[PDB]
Amino acid sequence: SINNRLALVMKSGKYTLGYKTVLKTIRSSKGKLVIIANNCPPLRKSEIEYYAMLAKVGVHHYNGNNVDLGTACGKYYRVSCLSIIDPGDSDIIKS
RNA sequence: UUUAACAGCCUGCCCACCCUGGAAUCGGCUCAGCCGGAGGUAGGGUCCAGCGGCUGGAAGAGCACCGCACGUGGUG
Ligand SMILES: [K+]
Ligand SMILES: [Mg+2]
Ligand SMILES: [Mg+2]
Ligand SMILES: [Mg+2]
Repeated sequence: SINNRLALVMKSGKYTLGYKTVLKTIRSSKGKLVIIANNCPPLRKSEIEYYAMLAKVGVHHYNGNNVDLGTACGKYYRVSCLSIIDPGDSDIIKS
């Protein structure tokens, strides 16, 4: 899994959690990798992927729901999707 | 010791909704709940209810009281 690599970003890299900020980072091209939970709304999932394809940003489908993804990020709330701005330590390379 | 339908304007309950923004030292919140990265708090807006407010209707009416005549005037 990517929980170990994702944990490193939470303390050494730059990221935005949530659907509204993820679109913002894709619009400004600050996002380098987008991670989406498996229970994300199907329409929202397609919209994010279309945005990422338009901005030439890689998309990773997380193996877990928004509850699991939020826990992986070390947060006490659900996260449907997130964007990584600064990888920090070998997250965008091996994905 | 009063103020109808109706007409215009204002107000904008409890909710719902929109924009900005991005939250752990978690916070907001009800009598009770409960709500928030599926975007809270906060700031600024939109909409909805009315058996709500103002004016018109409408004081010319009604009521009370005091007169003059035996209808008519005044005050509130
Ligand atoms: K009526
Ligand atoms: Mg608000
Ligand atoms: Mg009046
Ligand atoms: Mg009168």
